[PDB]
Amino acid sequence: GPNTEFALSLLRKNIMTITTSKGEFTGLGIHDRVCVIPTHAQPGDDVLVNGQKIRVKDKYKLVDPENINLELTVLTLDRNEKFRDIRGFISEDLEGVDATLVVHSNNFTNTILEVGPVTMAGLINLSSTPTNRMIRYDYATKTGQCGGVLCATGKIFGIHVGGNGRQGFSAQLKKQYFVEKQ
Repeated sequence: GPNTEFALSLLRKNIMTITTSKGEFTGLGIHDRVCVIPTHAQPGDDVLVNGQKIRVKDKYKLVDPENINLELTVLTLDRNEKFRDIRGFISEDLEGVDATLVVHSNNFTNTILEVGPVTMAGLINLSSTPTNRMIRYDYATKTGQCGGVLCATGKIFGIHVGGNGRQGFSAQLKKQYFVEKQ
């Protein structure tokens, strides 16, 4: 419904295809030149944005200080035009809300899949790999939507970093991480 139309509007606005080592996935712009992408996707210091060589200004491999994986990487890409601050559209209120997984990769060209109500996992381990601040939705997903923009109408919950089976794992993109100066 309105979530789908928002996704298309967010698409043209802050979403672009990033060619990482894992493949060409979805990159969500947060504000200015600040974008976000998963870690195991392996983004370089210079990367291809829509196939175009571009260099990364600032690269924040964002995990918990204690080596606990958030599987998230925030990067300031060197692009002239700025992304619209969808930071005030971040929904750090997650659990109980219906979320839609919007993935725009080279393969998945804007696949808007409504997944249902998202819940908070918190800190869980995945095969001995400790992950902290994961948002989890119980939905049998066909894994491969790395970078999938988990959103709803005016609500960015985070991005699907790597879900598998009935556990769609998304990272919690809370505004705290995008606070420029604290």
